[PDB]
Amino acid sequence: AVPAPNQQPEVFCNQIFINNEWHDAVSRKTFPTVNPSTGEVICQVAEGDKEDVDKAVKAARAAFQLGSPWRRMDASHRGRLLNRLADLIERDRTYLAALETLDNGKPYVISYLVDLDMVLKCLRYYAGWADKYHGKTIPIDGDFFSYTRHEPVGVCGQIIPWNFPLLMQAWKLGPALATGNVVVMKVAEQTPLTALYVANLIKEAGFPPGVVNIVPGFGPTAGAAIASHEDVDKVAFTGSTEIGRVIQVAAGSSNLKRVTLELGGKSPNIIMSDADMDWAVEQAHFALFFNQGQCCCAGSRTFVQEDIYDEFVERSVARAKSRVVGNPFDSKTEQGPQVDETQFKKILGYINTGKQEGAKLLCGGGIAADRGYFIQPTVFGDVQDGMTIAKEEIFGPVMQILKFKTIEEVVGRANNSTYGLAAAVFTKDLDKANYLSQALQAGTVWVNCYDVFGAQSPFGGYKMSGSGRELGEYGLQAYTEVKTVTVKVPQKNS
Amino acid sequence: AVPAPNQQPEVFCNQIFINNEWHDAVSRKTFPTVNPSTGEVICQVAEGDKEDVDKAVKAARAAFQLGSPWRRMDASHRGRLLNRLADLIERDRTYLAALETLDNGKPYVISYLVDLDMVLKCLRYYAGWADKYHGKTIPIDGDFFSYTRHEPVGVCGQIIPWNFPLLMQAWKLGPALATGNVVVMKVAEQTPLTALYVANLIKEAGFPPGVVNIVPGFGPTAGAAIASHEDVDKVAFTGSTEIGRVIQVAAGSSNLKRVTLELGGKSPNIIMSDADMDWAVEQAHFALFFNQGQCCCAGSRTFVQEDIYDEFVERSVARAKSRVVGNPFDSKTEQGPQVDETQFKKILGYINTGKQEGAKLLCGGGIAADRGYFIQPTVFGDVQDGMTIAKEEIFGPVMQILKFKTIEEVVGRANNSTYGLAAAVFTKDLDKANYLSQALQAGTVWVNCYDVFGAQSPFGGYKMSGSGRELGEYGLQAYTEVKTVTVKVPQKNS
Amino acid sequence: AVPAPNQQPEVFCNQIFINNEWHDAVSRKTFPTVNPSTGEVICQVAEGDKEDVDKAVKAARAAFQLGSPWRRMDASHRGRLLNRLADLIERDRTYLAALETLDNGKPYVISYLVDLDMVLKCLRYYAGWADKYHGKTIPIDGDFFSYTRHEPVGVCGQIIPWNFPLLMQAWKLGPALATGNVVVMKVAEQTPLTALYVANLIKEAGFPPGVVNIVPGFGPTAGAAIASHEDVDKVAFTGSTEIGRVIQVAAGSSNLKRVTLELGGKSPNIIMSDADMDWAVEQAHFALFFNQGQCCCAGSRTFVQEDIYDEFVERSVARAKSRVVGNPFDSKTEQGPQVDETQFKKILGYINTGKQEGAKLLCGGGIAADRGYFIQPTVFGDVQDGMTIAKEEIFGPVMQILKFKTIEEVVGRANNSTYGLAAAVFTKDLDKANYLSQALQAGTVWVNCYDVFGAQSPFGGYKMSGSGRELGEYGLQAYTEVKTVTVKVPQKNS
Amino acid sequence: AVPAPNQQPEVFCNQIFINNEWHDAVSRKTFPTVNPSTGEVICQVAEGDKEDVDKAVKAARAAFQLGSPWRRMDASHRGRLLNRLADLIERDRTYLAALETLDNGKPYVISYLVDLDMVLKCLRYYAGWADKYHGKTIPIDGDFFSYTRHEPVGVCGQIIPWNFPLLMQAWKLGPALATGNVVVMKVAEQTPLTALYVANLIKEAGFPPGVVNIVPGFGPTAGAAIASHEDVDKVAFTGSTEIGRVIQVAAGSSNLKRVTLELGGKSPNIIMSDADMDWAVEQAHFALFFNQGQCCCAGSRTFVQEDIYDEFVERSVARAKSRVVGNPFDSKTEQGPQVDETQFKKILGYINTGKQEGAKLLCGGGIAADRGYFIQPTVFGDVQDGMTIAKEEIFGPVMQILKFKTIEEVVGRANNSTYGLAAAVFTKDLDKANYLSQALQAGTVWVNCYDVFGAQSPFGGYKMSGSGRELGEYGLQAYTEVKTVTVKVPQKNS
Ligand SMILES: NC(=O)c1ccc[n+]([C@@H]2O[C@H](COP(=O)([O-])OP(=O)(O)OC[C@H]3O[C@@H](n4cnc5c(N)ncnc54)[C@H](O)[C@@H]3O)[C@@H](O)[C@H]2O)c1
Ligand SMILES: [Mg+2]
Ligand SMILES: [Mg+2]
Ligand SMILES: [Mg+2]
Ligand SMILES: [Mg+2]
Ligand SMILES: [Mn+2]
Ligand SMILES: [Mn+2]
Ligand SMILES: [Mn+2]
Ligand SMILES: [Mn+2]
Repeated sequence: AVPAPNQQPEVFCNQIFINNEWHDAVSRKTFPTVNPSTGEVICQVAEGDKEDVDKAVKAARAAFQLGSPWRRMDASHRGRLLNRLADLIERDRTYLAALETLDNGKPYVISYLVDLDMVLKCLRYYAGWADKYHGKTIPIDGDFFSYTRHEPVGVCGQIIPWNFPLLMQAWKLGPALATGNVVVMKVAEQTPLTALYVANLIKEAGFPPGVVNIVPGFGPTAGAAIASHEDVDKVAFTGSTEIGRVIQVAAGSSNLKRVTLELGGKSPNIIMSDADMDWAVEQAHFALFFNQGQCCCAGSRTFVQEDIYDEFVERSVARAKSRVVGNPFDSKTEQGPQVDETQFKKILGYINTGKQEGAKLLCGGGIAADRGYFIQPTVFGDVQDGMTIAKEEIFGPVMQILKFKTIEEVVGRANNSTYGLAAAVFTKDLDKANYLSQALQAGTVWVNCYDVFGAQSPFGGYKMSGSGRELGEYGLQAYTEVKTVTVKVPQKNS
Repeated sequence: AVPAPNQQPEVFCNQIFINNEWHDAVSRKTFPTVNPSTGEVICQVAEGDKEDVDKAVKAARAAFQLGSPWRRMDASHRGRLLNRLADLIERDRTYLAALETLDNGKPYVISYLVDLDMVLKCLRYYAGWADKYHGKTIPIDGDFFSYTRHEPVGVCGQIIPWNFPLLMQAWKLGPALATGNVVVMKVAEQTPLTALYVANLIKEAGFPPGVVNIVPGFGPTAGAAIASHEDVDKVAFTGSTEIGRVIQVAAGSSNLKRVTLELGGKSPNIIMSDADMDWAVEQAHFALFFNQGQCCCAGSRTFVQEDIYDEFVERSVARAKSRVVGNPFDSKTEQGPQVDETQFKKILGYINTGKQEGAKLLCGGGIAADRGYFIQPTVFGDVQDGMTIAKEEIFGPVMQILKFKTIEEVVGRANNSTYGLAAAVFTKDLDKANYLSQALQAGTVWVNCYDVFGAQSPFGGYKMSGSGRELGEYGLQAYTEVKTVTVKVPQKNS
Repeated sequence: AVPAPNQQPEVFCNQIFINNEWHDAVSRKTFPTVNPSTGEVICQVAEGDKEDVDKAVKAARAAFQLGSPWRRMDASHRGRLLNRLADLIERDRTYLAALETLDNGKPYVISYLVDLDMVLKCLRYYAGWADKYHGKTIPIDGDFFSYTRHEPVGVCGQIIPWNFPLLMQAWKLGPALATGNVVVMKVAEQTPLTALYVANLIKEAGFPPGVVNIVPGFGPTAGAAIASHEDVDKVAFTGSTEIGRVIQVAAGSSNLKRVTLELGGKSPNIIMSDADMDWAVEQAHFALFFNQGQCCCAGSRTFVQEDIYDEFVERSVARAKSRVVGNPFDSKTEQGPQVDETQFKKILGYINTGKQEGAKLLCGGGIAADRGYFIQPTVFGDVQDGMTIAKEEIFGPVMQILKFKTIEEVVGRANNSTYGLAAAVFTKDLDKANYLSQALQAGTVWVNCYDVFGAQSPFGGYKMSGSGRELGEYGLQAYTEVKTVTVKVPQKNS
Repeated sequence: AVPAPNQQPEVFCNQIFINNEWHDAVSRKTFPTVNPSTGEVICQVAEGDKEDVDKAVKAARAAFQLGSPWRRMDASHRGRLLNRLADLIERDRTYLAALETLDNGKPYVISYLVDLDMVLKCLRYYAGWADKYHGKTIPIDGDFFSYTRHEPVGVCGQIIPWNFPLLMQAWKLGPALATGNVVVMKVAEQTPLTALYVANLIKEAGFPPGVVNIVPGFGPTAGAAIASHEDVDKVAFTGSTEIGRVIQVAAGSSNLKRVTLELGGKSPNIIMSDADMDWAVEQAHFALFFNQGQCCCAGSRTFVQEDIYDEFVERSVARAKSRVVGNPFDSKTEQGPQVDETQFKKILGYINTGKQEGAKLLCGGGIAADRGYFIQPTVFGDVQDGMTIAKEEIFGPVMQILKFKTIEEVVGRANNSTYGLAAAVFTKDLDKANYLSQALQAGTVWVNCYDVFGAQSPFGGYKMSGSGRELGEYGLQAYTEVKTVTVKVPQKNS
């Protein structure tokens, strides 16, 4: 039961957020943000650059000074504040769900039922962690009392993508704020609106000035400024593997700030012959087409056992063909437009490469509307490992279906990738589930399911899909600076 | 009561260690390792470079293959092997203590009682972690069974310094091997002998070929080869902040391998007026002069309250003057020579800089012997924050003594550094100890003691002194790759 | 600045709570609950017995059945429910604060600011734990995948006292509900009203029927019925050491249900000569006189160093004499009446005993008003260890001041008790604080403070003061049953 | 590879172990220990009673005094000693393996390869936990520094059974000693020899006097003295559910000492139709017949799905018939004699009762030899839930085979028991394994395996099979007393 959306939600925030105040970029320059469904401009947004980031870092640093409201605040109260933020977000759930769709292109029903639900669940999860991330008392040798203090890492720079604007923001603010840090966030230029509105709610929730600062702008400008800043203690990046490299290099070249990376992938979805056919087909479809295929953990390599290959392919094609593409605000819509023109063109480029390489085009393969960035649900069959569409992240509605024979074989092929963000196994056999779930070199391996995210279960990648983990208790590790205090005592006893 | 050392221990290992075999460099080239006490060459060592590193990485990769002896081995048995290694090291304790001194210069009494004790204690500590670093079963939403697998990160490249050859090796091998990883270790060209011998013991301990591979050689050559290798999953470096940046840069430019850094520092030792004078004076002396002042956490900025300044300085100068400098094999010797000519010259350069800037030279200040790299225990009084000797890591027997008035003042001054490896507070007052230990931005804050390391308590830096932590349970984080496995279940129940 | 209290709150709940419904005792019997300030009956309450408890256990058991709403409910949602319960309690804070005073006698200012604040904090704290008490994935030998499920203990019987009605209820419900258990609670016959109203809010909060059942009644009847019940999986009791013995015996004689006990004590408050006099005096007074001295961890043994003894005693008597005793609803009141006539008489008996034994009565020692159960703040000086008032829990406004000389002496004397719930050390010296906090055999040692409770810090007794802990992460251990699942896999790897 | 056993090992220890010395009972009385294979007396053993226990408790209490060798010892050193004890046991493996069989009756091959291997693994495992059971630093509200100290519980009474003499000793000594506690152990009168010899090794290993005291004797005498002792802080019992209740009552009646219990069971071994027949048959045989059927977690209720019932029974009967019964020192021997005459007769009694109730006797059913306590491997078919042999712990070579149809059916039938120690599920289906492993109310659920014990995985019972857990990290909870130290600080900061 979803409330009726406002298909033209008003924009109240489009500037730079620093010290709980709205500012225009120092240069006074702005950039337009487009509605991917119409190709039309929504509004103008403050284009932050290095000088703006510098202002934000100074505000954050200030808020992190020993004896400041944020440093002196009870850990339990940070939990109250995070829960309050979640309440304000839920209060404006219908509005944000619409604004998310307006700016991003994803179906409103999904923004409402999936996106914001996961935002609330994440913040509320982390509100619980606020006063429970214990340090330790250590049984060190000699007459000493040793213990550790789990302190905040300090000023954290958080750079996020455009595929899940609100959720990606939540995945960052939740753990950072729960551990007492201060942030300077760089939202994606393609989808800055929703995160900016949340900042208004952060001020309403009562978070002290400078605790959270949002700088909307471009990557090589605002982004690089954060990653290279001499006073940024930590940087958390989510985006392309390519920019992940740029981020780590910048950290090493600057002040050696701690780094975590949530990059891309080419996750294999393995379908064994003893799989529940209906279930595997519907799930494999979701595994790839979810969020216009714009998901890092997209099951873009569907390996199907040869015995059930034909039937699986047949049903998959049928399901893809029936997938309703259209205006994201229409409840009938299963797939909206791609985020922007650049992405739209890149996907079309890959589709063309798929055909050129000899991949069997089974359906779709072209534009789905003469307005907006709509692409037809595309399916390629008989894909080979060496093919470009089987190695590179397409980030669109393009499905690769490969055929395999043995379990040993599929393990090697699934693992022969520089990525390793996710993986999936569909089987009814206990031994096969365990054999594969252990053999697969991926951050997350789903069995008889896909895209199952839990604020309590960590998510991150193996190899070049990233480093470090988000969500769960693990998501706190990167936002903590450990201090050992070893005190001399008159006489130590057990 | 140390056993009689063999002042001229024979060298049995001087090559490259790969697959439990000794190999000459592909180029057949060798480099000499010198005895800092005599300036004479001890022997020739195989000079490993990129091609040799590639041989080691291939060996380690092979040893990490699913189904291999190392991957199939019980975690508990890894602990057995680590305890075995420890036994072999304890059997050859006097030999290794002597060889350590021969190649490093540090007093034999210290190599035996301190260095090798801490090696044994670190290895035995981690042997216990081998089968206790549990993953988790998570209470995720929906009908799913979610749990994490704490897998080894993979091929770990480990680059270490020369100040504590054996100890630094242990600090790395302990956690890496305890978690089931394989390594390619690059020992310091100045002190490669002992670590190579330990490799012999690893083979005798029963570790499978390729699990631990050691490549002796230079930094820009062997070291950079490791940090830039496309098949090294993680890299752990300990050394200068300068090279730390090169390491992180190389990681980002290559395969995005995980990185932890244990860099240098300019640690402040704070002496409050209510401190036990005698203890503070002796501890302060040890805090700086320990290991010829060649310790990362050396208390190179001794802040003393104005009320007890004069007396503390007087007593400090007296203690430095009586510090016996001589042949490291002489039981009377408290301080041996600096590791090499480069360090020798660099320290002398800093001493000259101290004088040039107006720092009051109180004692020492020059060469202590016409043979070997001996430098006199030097003390500078009335040091100011802006002076070079008050800002840069001298890494030699040079003590800086500064005067302060208030506790708020010393906090700001102590924290006014791009370093933050350690710190110390000497006071009898409960409130002062707590206030200071909290306020100080250091990775380890010692209260009424200094240089108290515990295999159970984490060690690492804040700011540019590094990232990550070694020792304790934390030492295991960087050597684990988390895998979330979420399985679909008929119906989840609490 | 507390809201004006309704000095005669209306009672809405006075029956037995089962399956979210109100029932009269099967016997139809009722018992009166008295207002200790007036001695007048407030109202009648349903007198539950064995048969009523049998109904409650059946309801609880039913709600705990696999597949039931409560068992299927997401752990995160349990958190939501607990946070909701907390909001309702806060909504009705002014009413509940008043009712707590009317039924218990403690000052309204304290019920509002202290009691209810701690209720909220406890509940919100535990709401956070709901989805974070992870099980483990274990690195067992051989080809097996071993892990542990942290399941609910099941049906938990919870018996609580009357000194902190609301608080004692929260400390029991928070951890139990957060872990997914169902409870059958037996509230103290002296103060049953507030807990009954909270049951109403539990229904309003949305907790499934039978998850929380509350049976008001007497101990030998209702309490024993729960303790000896063949279908209660676990019992958590808080009360006198006497009854704790009865509870553990009952559990052993019945179904071997798991038991944890929070009994009484005779906690020592040690005042060293270098302690801040003003602070020590005010704190020691609070340590004993808090909640009319009706606190399990009251510092009933104030040890003061001989050099500052006379001064401390003099100030203490002055503080006790100025303590305003009166109508708990009058904002001027610091001390209300004892809970009931039984306690009133028991305290009077202890006061007479103290005089009889030769303890120097310094002030008070008699009845404070001719109506209600008010007793004058009493102070006994020169108390000796063998004295009864120095060994037994008085649970009334009767302070015992003992004199000591050395620190070794006081340690032995403080530990010479069968109790060991809490202890306190007042000193400015770092070494004294560490020496004593380690030496003292007490569940909680406060340094330079008293009665500092934190929903995140455990609380429990050493020796006969109890077993198991409450609050903190520790409070969840007793509400969890661990299940090890060891699965056979094709080939185990790290 | 099994070394040749000494069929008549000499006995060196047969007295009471207190303060590292051997004592005769105060009464000078002794009791005989019989060789179950011959019925002949091996030797006389000191008969400890209350007065002896009192001596042992006084010795243990002394060794636990603050400032004592054991209390001051480094946690890591405790680990050294535990590993030392393990080495000494391995040195005397062959001897202890023989003496274990001589006194217990189990096959020597099993005593060597299984029993002593598990002892060694348990000890070495816990040696590792010595310095890793961290306390916590807690984020409490207000200006305070709160942390917890994980202290030893104190004097621990440990009463164990006779089925696994050495192993049961290890399971108790490992966790207790690793946590710094002192023990008073009451070994089974039936098998006291081996435990007394290990006491010798304890002294040789270097454990301080009074740390481990061993009192051989009877239950109602020595055992009850321990459980009822006013100075025993905690009791850990492993035996019959019946005595478990006596133990808990004793603790409640005395000083409210902490209690954990490892009682018996009537564990279900569920074989679904899709199970690997050969494997299920061989494992089910092992599940019951292991250690002459004298195992607490014995799969005494073998449920088999109707479709594979006949085949399963046929094969099981054939396997039971071929099971070689004989002299435990003969390599061919799979099954030795029962521990003693009492068990021998009790088991025969149950066999009679089984026939009486209409259970289909398929094989065995009587005495296997006219000397010693040998019983034929017995199998009963068509067992019904209501039968005595399907409800009571037989603790002998008597197999119960029940037939079932559905999975929902088998869950309720398996759970319909007051016991809940273990359970097993044999199936190839992933969903069935997870459904059953979650549904079964057992402390341990083995999937496609049985009797898989891991020092790292917890073991304990649900319901009346016990409370608390042994092995793994959990095994340390019962041996730790949590102390919370809450210190006032000038100003708390994150
Ligand atoms: N924090 C410490 O423990 C520590 C250790 C060593 C040196 N220092 C500082 O560094 C100075 C001396 O240099 P050093 O040799 O001791 O340290 P370093 O940073 O030069 O080298 C440490 C390790 O890194 C290797 N290495 C060198 N260049 C490398 C490169 N480009 N890429 C990869 N690896 C490389 C070296 O061979 C060695 O194994 C001292 O004067 C002192 O200021 C601090
Ligand atoms: Mg847009
Ligand atoms: Mg050298
Ligand atoms: Mg009352
Ligand atoms: Mg016997
Ligand atoms: Mn981009
Ligand atoms: Mn260098
Ligand atoms: Mn009572
Ligand atoms: Mn018995």
